[PDB]
Amino acid sequence: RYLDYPVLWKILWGLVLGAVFGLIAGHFGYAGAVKTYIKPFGDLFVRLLKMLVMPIVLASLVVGAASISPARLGRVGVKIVVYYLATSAMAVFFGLIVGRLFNVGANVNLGSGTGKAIEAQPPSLVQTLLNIVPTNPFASLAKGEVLPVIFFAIILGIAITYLMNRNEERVRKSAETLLRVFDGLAEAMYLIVGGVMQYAPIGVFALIAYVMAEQGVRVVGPLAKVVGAVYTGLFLQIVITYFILLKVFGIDPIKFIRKAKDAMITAFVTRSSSGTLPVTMRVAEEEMGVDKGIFSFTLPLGATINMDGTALYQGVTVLFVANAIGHPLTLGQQLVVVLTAVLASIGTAGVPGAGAIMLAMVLQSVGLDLTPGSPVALAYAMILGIDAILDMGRTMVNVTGDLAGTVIVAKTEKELDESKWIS
Amino acid sequence: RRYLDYPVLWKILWGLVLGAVFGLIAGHFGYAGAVKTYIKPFGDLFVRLLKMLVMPIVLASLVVGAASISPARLGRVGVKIVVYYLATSAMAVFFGLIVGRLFNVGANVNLGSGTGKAIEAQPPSLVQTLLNIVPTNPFASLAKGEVLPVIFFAIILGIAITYLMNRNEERVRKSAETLLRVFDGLAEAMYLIVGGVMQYAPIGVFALIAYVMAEQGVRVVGPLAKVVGAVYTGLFLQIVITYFILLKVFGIDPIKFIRKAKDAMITAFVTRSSSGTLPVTMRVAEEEMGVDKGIFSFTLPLGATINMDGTALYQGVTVLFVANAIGHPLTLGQQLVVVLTAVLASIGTAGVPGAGAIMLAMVLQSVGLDLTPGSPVALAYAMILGIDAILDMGRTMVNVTGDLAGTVIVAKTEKELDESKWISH
Amino acid sequence: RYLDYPVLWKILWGLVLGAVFGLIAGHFGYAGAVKTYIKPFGDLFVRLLKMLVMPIVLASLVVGAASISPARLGRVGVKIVVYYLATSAMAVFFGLIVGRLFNVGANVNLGSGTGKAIEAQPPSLVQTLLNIVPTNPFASLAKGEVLPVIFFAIILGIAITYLMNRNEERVRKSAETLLRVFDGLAEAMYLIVGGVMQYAPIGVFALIAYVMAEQGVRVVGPLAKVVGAVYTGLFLQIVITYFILLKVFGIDPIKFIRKAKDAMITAFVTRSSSGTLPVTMRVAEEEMGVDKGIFSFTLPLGATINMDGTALYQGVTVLFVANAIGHPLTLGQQLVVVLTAVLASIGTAGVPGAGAIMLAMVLQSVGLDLTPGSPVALAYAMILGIDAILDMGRTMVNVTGDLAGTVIVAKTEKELDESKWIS
Ligand SMILES: N[C@H](C(=O)O)[C@H](OCc1ccccc1[N+](=O)[O-])C(=O)O
Ligand SMILES: N[C@H](C(=O)O)[C@H](OCc1ccccc1[N+](=O)[O-])C(=O)O
Ligand SMILES: N[C@H](C(=O)O)[C@H](OCc1ccccc1[N+](=O)[O-])C(=O)O
Repeated sequence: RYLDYPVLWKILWGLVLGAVFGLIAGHFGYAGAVKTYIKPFGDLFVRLLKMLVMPIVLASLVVGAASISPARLGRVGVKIVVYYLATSAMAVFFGLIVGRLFNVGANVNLGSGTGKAIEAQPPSLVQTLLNIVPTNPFASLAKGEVLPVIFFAIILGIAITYLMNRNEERVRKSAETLLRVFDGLAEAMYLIVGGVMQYAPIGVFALIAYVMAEQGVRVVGPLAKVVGAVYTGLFLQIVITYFILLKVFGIDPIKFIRKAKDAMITAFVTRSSSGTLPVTMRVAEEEMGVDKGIFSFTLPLGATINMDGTALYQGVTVLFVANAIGHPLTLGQQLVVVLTAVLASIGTAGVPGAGAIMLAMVLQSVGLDLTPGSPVALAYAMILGIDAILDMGRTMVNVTGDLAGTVIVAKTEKELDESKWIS
Repeated sequence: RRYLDYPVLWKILWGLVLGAVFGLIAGHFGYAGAVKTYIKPFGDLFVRLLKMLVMPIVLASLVVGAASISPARLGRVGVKIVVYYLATSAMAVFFGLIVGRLFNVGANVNLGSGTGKAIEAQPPSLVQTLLNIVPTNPFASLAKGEVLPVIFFAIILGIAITYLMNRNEERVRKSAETLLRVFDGLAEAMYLIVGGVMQYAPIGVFALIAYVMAEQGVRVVGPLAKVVGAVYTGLFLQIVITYFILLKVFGIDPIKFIRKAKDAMITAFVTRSSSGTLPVTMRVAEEEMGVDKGIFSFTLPLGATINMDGTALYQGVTVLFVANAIGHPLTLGQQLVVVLTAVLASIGTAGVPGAGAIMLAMVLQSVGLDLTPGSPVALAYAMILGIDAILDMGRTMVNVTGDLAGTVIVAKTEKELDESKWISH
Repeated sequence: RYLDYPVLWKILWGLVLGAVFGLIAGHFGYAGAVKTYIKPFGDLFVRLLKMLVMPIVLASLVVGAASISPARLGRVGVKIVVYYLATSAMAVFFGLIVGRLFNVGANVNLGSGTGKAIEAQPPSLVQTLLNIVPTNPFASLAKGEVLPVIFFAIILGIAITYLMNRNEERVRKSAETLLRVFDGLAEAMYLIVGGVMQYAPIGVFALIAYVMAEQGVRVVGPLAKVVGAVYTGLFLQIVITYFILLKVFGIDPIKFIRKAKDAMITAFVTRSSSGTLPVTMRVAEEEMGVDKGIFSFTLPLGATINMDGTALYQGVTVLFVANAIGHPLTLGQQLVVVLTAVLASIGTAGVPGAGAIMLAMVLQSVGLDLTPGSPVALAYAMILGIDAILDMGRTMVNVTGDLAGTVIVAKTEKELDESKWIS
């Protein structure tokens, strides 16, 4: 008797009601009950999404790479990579701007020196690039490594397309049967995503309630100033960067938002970019009208290697730590911050738990060495106090940038269905 | 070579009885090492051949069955089979307590204990176990052999395929039908391989029962022998009283059910593995009981996972044994708490690895028998574990039998039972 | 632009140029640079090959077992097993012969007694044989265990063949759909192998360059005698054993060599038999002309349990250590060496980390006990100093013996396409 409501209003009601409920319940100390009784529902939602993340990626990408030309796929890849890099750089730049504007960490008033530390910690870039190529596709599937799955699925789709054009008949029949199996699997995955979207309001409610109950009291003082700065920066990235990029390519951005809102809310409430990937892919297919050969490749790669929100988060937090210990970053230092942030988003591709690694590398690039007990470690733990509050918004902005790049590359290659954008 | 020329049913029965007598004779004379070195490998090969098929057959059969059935009908089937499982488990602990008090298990152990109720062993939170039913990676759940997430994913996939095959578009319907045909072929090949392995099954049953009797045959004396007798009488009671009455009230002739299930029964008994017998149990369900895939392809793996009436009866006997051993006999209310906590542990230990010791520890803790090292209750528990395999054979047999009985009952209720298989002449 | 050249001439140029380049660069001490800048390309090539091993083996073997009779498959298995054992015995024989000819270890002049014994237990044959039978096919696929995959694929193919001959019609359609899926997967895998063969020159160059740069300086004194002995023994095994076996069965050996050249070079540069397995399978089908039901089963089993090169290597190294410590092996001890070497190649079938277990087993079989600090341990580390130079040839000869056995069994079963052998 609950499914009778519109799903969009249901997800919005879930979000707002969970926010207010978690805030009031954490302000009254019953947050444990929220962790005991309310959070399991959001946990169930996130588990249902993670269940679908891998098969949908495999099947959708093999089908899309099959139903497209290799030169087209390479052109799409170069376009989407240039887009991702430009958006990440603009995100770090906006983050530094809003950090210097809010003067984040100015009132922390901590004392620190130049006590250095050596680190050979950055993961080898060559080894990660090699690790893009799996040594066992079944293992990469079981271990949930998305980039090896992308590589294997693209190669398999290209092979299937080359196989269906043979003078022999057995070869064409077998290749077409395989492609039909993969297509049925992908369609079933999208249907199951649509089905799970009915439980999404309860999951959003529970997740936002737990997050607000736990870390709602901690957003005071300089941490509150940082929260305001990061949210202003994310809003700035969205509006300025994404809307300008969309209108330049002649697409209505407000409709883009009305379509992406589902993936936006899901990414925001789950704080997992790759975990929302099924919802983002469904939004690409059955609302925006993007061709499979575009998004089935750009969206997983975007969720993996394109994080504008985290880029802006690092850009603001480095200035916060700098002003906290009393060593504000110079202009050249901020330029180095932007450069090392993009280089860390690229060099930590698929490396597990890279957010702390990326932030440590960004701090190292300017000299802020994360030695235990040091004041910089104190400021970093201060930030990790509100890390989840920031993670919601940064994940939302990451998935939004991914979707914007996908639709832009589709509009360029004329693979975008305009019927869904004219009402 | 010319060994398949005999009926495979008589062959597995002969294997069982000859291996039982052979293991008893070889273990009573101390030659158990030779049996462990030369004879057991064949039973190991049999159990490995059976384990090989468990995952693909379950996945494919359940995807096909959930596809070829209605979602509301499947949910009704789930509710029916779950209430059946719980009622049978409760009756099983009740029978176990009855036969334990009748045999007076543990009376002559004569151990000393006080009221020193020490607390240990934080139980894993139930909510996380319930959530773990939903997989986070189907490929990973397949590789790890986790049965319940595979069940969930397969049900969802079958429902999706059925709803996909009824679309106004035509290409999508063809693709969905191709996928369903792939799963159907995989399942049929798996059942054919189960039938093939059933020809080697006599050697496996012989070797397994021989090894078990050789190892733990000398240890079934005194109070441990009384426990063996009590638990086997209780398992026989559960079979006869509970299962036959449940079948006859629902209008099924129980002797036919037993004569058909005997293959899976013998396999479960000799292998002591429920999920390892699951392929044989499903083939018996299809080609003997006449159950539709949409019923058993869902109820039989879930039953092998979360329905163990034999283990409930085993706990009902062993808790009374330990209580009488340490000299603190269980009251009637304590025995009711035993039954309730045993059913609740069969529910709360769904798919958690190594959950049998967890369940027994929980039932012992629920009455105060706390397993502190060196304590008398731990001593009595190790005394029981001395004959663990001897008891495991029968309890596994009864688990698989209860699973099959529930599946057949729920199938007959949903009209998915083929009555042609039940008419003589 | 660069693919416009014949790929065979390209891989040969890569091999020889990389050999000379690594030799020149290691004689000047800059070999570290080769490990930093050159080796990643060979690593990429080897990972691209590792990616394909599981899908190609699974699909090819299920298809071949389907498209063949079970009795024929068993006869082929018996033939190929007898071939493998005979070739391994001949390999240890040639190793002992060339070792006695080169007098390996004579000038080491080490001192040893009859002291303390070590016992690397041989894996019990029963447990390994049982582990051939998987308990979970998905797990064996993810873990890359080849023999359980072989067993499961053979059983599945036989089941599909028995299913296609049933009175029911839906069952035949489903079985044919499944077999078509597997066939398409196998054909796509072979197409991808052909594609990777275009990058193969760079990988071959990089691998041989790294191996020569690292272990090029190490070929001095008795180690040079060991290198010469093992290479002469492998050359003899090829010419004497394999050519005679091929000509006896009415096959032209020079044609076999000219066809196997691709898998030979790949195995040589990658030193991995199972990693070269896709190239060997493609060469077997589309050059040698063997039916799927033959090679799709014999070639993986050969890569797993047939290693003539390693057998000859052990035959040489045992004599080397014996002459090093000053206790030359008697004739009966050398016979025990060959017997235990064949029995260890059989008893370490699919057991992880073999060859070290096998060599320890042979040394225990003659009494040379590998206790740490002992002179035998010193000589063994002396040998392991140049392990890769020998490993190249050992892997090449292993895959060559596998291919020769496959072609011989095909000629016997008349499953060999003679058109591919007509000039
Ligand atoms: N989890 C957030 C997100 O949804 O992007 C965000 O990125 C984490 C991150 C970074 C690099 C590679 C992969 C991931 N990852 O997906 O955990 C963060 O924690 O700040
Ligand atoms: N071993 C018997 C069987 O399952 O066949 C039976 O159950 C043990 C049990 C319990 C829970 C999860 C898994 C298992 N398991 O498979 O060992 C028993 O010993 O009473
Ligand atoms: N690597 C060589 C080869 O390609 O055969 C050769 O065998 C190693 C070996 C042995 C047993 C199982 C697997 C492997 N393996 O593939 O590393 C060697 O190192 O001497």
